Amino acid sequence: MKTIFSGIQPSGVITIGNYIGALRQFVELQHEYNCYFCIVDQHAITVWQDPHELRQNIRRLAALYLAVGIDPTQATLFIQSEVPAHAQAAWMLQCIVYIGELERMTQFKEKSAGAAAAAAGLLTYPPLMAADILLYNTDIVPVGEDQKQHIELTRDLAERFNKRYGELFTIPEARIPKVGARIMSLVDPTKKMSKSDPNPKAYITLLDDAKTIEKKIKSAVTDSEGTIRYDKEAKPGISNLLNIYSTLSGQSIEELERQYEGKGYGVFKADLAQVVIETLRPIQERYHHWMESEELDRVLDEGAEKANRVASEMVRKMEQAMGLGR
Amino acid sequence: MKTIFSGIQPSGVITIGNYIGALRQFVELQHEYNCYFCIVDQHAITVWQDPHELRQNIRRLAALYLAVGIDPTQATLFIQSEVPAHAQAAWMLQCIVYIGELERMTQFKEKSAGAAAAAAGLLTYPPLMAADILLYNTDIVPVGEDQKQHIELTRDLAERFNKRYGELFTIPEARIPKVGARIMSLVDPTKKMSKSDPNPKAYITLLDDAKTIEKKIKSAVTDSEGTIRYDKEAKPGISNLLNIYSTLSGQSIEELERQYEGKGYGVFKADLAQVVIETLRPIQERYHHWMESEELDRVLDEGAEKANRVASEMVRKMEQAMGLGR
Repeated sequence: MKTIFSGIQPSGVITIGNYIGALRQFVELQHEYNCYFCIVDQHAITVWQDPHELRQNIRRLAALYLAVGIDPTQATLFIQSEVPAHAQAAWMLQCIVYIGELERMTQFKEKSAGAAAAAAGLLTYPPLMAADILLYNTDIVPVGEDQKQHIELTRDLAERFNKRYGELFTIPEARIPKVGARIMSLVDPTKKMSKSDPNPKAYITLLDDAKTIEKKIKSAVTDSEGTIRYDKEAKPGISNLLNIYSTLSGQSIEELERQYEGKGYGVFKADLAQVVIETLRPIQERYHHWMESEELDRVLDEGAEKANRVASEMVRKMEQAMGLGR
Repeated sequence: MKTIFSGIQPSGVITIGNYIGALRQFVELQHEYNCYFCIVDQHAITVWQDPHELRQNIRRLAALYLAVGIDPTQATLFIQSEVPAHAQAAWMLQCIVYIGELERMTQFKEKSAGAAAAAAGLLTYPPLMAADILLYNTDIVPVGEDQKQHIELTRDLAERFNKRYGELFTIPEARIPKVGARIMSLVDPTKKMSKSDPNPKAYITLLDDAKTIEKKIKSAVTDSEGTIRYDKEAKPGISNLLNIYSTLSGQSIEELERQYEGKGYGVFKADLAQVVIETLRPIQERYHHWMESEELDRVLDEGAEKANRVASEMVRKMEQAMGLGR
């Protein structure tokens, strides 16, 4: 089967947009493809972090991913730093990547402009990221359009390493999510729903309680026409709301439009709020079940064990080519 | 006891100057201090390397170090890449070192000027080097004046990490070698004897055969006075030759001057050639004994095992502070 690698940034806050956009699709894909879910804690260490926080988010994220439906026996869920091969492979690749390729990275030139002095990690994470992917012969890397540029570099590195030392790495491919379900901001229909929006009213968290989901959905911006009709550009807000409703309820946008014929927004919002709360309630339950169960570490252990089992052998072949050790 | 860490670049070629300068002196220090001899193969990978070569020099260097007299039970001799903690610690430090501190490194600005595109490794090795040292709580780092600047950075990093996360690393100190001699080039009395001299006639290798040592010593530059008298600046060549003779034979420079009263350079060179060949013959023998002896890998194995035993525990405490993993 093909292999899919997905890095997860430890922040214990994944939006309903993430869940609708790719996360949920993964709960299904995990049976056909060979999924690798890696909680990249070494990448998260490139910016100031609170030791207690970071450590807490790693558990949350792993717990929340299991809660959403990731099967620890069907897929591999592990913490990056518990697999040393990542740091080892990261170093070797840093030796074949040119300084230019790094300083030209637009994700680099972005944060390297607004500061006096940044961690060298903000300029050297590409080689590490490339390693995360290449270490598992991954074929598909589900990424956003803002990261495509990153997959490009990791592709180049692989190919360059293959020609110089012989075919070993699998040139990965960046596959984008099923198109349409791009959930927009609840306060800015044009802007996308981001976990890092300055306004918490712009997104809904898988952990948001009923009261908040109701408060946030009730504030969702709409328009002045007052009719539940889908239309990207004139009725941005309502269309976004209709999208969220449709994908979480199963009913098409046609059925929903009809179902809310003479209906106003008051009742639409009210109903949408329930379908969201009803979808997250189970997830939230399972989440706490995992958070306070020691079976969590058991899963993370066996995960790091399966990831390492592969990564190690890959790093060993790398060292072989490079000519390190014996 | 105090701990001394020393990195060894794999190049299977250590000059008679290195042997006289420090190598022969570690063989003694290894009993009082706690010596760590690390064959930095990951550092050697920052420049183009031949897989077969690099792998061969790692064995040679380890074998040649044992031959000189390093006691594998009194000291720790290991290959860097066989201790993963080095790559792991290297990454964490890269996150606390500023880009400026790296780009300002004069050993960086040197090789970053004469090329179109250099490996990012040539700019990111400092954090790795700092890790090599800091991982063993080393107290003294025997380095040349050209590397002092490097020990400075690793000192800063340690202190910075200690304040931010709590006392953990031991601020190392760069101690300069005993020597007091300084073996100069056989072709340029003013220049120092370097393993990387463009002229192989400028140095003598611990592996140079009798025929070569005789050919190289017979070409050693002298002067026109034709009298064996020590004098730094007027008689540079002969003084250098007298120094090499004295330290390898045990006789003072006074005794040698006297011993070669009316004697010309012909016989001086002839005698110096024997004392050198007689000193290297045993070393070379023991070297081959180790090279083809499988007891070599046995030593490198137990070495990596003792280095890892320490490094691991150190990296674990690092991760603790940083907040990585569990």
